Amino acid sequence: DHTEITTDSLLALLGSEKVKIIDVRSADAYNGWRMRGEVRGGHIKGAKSLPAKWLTDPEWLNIVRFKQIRPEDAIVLYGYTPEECEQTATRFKENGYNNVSVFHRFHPDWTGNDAFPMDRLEQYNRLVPAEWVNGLISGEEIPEYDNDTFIVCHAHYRNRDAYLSGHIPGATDMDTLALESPETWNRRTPEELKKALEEHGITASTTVVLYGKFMHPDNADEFPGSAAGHIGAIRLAFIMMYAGVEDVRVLNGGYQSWTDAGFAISKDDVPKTTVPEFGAPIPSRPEFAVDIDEAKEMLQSEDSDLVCVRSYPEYIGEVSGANYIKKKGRIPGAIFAECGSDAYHMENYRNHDHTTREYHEIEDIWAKSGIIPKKHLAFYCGTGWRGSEAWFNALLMGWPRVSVYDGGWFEWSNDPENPYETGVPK
Ligand SMILES: C[N+](C)(C)[C@@H](Cc1c[nH]c(=S)[nH]1)C(=O)O
Ligand SMILES: [Cl-]
Ligand SMILES: [Cl-]
Ligand SMILES: [Cl-]
Ligand SMILES: [Mg+2]
Ligand SMILES: [Mg+2]
Repeated sequence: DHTEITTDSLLALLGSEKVKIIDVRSADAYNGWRMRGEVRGGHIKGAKSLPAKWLTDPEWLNIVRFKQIRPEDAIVLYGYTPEECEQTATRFKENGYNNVSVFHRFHPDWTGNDAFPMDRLEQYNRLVPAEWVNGLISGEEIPEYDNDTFIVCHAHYRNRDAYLSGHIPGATDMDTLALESPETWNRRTPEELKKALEEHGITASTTVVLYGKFMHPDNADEFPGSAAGHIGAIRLAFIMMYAGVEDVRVLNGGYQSWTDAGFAISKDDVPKTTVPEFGAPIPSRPEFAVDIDEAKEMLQSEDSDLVCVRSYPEYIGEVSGANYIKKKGRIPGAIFAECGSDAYHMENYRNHDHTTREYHEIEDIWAKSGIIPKKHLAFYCGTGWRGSEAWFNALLMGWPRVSVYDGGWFEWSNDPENPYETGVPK
């Protein structure tokens, strides 16, 4: 049996540093999705996200410690129901956490009274849960959807087997080579983008739902990006939003979220349904893309910064990151925001199930380095993949001036006239 905490007691503890309020619902509900039809979505202000889904992860206890949840803390759990928290509460006590309570009245008591403060990811509806995609493809009535034309796009890099081995029913595949050039690894020209989108069946008023499949990329392989399909999906989300597709969504966690939800997959090679006209000028959102001239200006500007989203070995010039990148080093003056272990993983921006990391954690880490929304930020990496996923996260927070410096280290280091640093920074 677990101690219950009351709505009155919890309100009195919202500012306490020894209390940890923990939301055990899905990360999508935490971000704002009204998964039970609640009028106010999101989480209790100050709450951390610890989906009960993660209880089967053998590294669950390390996830808790990585989140700085300590046995000395007073732990308060809540879900859609107090029964959601039963297994989480037991797990905490089994591991030395002795001050554990459950808040039974989150929904509808906390959600249904405007005096109880809540928080949410400001643009959460661009990061969709698997159930929303399911309702969309099934024709059901879904929230955050007022359109009549949609397309589910399975993204991959020169690896149609990632799609053919299993995809969301009805979805078509988009190779990333369709929207970015193998010469520069930058977005293609507007004329090419228009034709590529028309040929995949996408207009500017189509709701595009992008996802990819994670297939454990290996640095030994000639094309590790063929296994990092959901980064590629978010890369294509960047390019489509830059081009002018008004409603682009990303399935949170990619393909794993679809199968984790127990939904049926397909292996059909769905043929494309061309559309004659994209229906808008390209690019409609040029401010999302930054090129090297503007990137050099942003380095000299106080109002702006470049944000290096690469690994630490790349940052110190120990490796180039990719086998087509010649020079090792970093762009001087950029702010480091370590992506993860290498050029094809995003561990610092992702949970183990590949859903986006708790956005408050991304926010506080970014703020510790002066990465803040009042600036104009251009995220970049090797060629713009990882920078797109970083950019997308900031966009989801409603940050007003965030861009991707497309050329990245590849374009920067290809010009020997450009300066660069190496080694551990002094
Ligand atoms: C598809 N791509 C443009 C050829 C890149 C994408 C990428 C991911 N990480 C880095 S660096 N580049 C790759 O797969 O290396
Ligand atoms: Cl729903
Ligand atoms: Cl390969
Ligand atoms: Cl991925
Ligand atoms: Mg607290
Ligand atoms: Mg690029």
